[PDB]
Amino acid sequence: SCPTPWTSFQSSCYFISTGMQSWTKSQKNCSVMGADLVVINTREEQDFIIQNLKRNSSYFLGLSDPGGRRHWQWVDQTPYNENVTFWHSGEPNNLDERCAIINFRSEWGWNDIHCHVPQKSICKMK
Amino acid sequence: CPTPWTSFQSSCYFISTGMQSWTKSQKNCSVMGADLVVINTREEQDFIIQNLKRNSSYFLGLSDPGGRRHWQWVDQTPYNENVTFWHSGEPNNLDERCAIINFRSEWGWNDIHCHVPQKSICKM
Repeated sequence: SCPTPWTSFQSSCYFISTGMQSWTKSQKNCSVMGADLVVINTREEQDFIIQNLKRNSSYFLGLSDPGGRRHWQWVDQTPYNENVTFWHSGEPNNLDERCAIINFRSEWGWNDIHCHVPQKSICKMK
Repeated sequence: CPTPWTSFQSSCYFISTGMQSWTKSQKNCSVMGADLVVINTREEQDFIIQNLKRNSSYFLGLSDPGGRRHWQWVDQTPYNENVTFWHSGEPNNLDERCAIINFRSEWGWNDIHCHVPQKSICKM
């Protein structure tokens, strides 16, 4: 028992978002409805979601890499300390963001993508 | 220290004038029973510099080996690698980067592609 267009599974209500938007905008869209981009915790959950998708479509999941700092490691395993470093002006290079989508291939699975391309999306709410 | 090497505190340093990739520079340091240089203090940086030529650029023992990205769920649910459903051969291998030390007209680190030939510094 969820709001009209939503579908229920166990503790959660699920929304399949028909519009195509960036990851951030898709997240904001779930947010106003009291939700988040979908978090998939179990195989049964994934299987439930698959039942609700169209094979001709591709959807942002609430799974991403916010980029920023690279995980610099010393070659022997000496821990890394941002204060004992001598990076030149405007250095190092930052790591680009990355977002995950789910779609149907040649079956159903996830894929990493640039965050700002528009995709459909899935909102989840307990 | 073996005569080609220079000494500082409890360590021996080797400046290697061949230009190779990071992996081979490390291989080269390793077969001498050493490693690409790991810099732990400001004073260890200062000493290494003394042994470098202003016209040269050198790999350090610092890198990002790439591999898998740091995927997070949006609500901060733990990313357990066991309940993922990535397509075969996805997600993309995150790329390797590697640090170098060189002189800008002072001394500092740049991050570059690991397969580019540079000189190197070994510490043992």
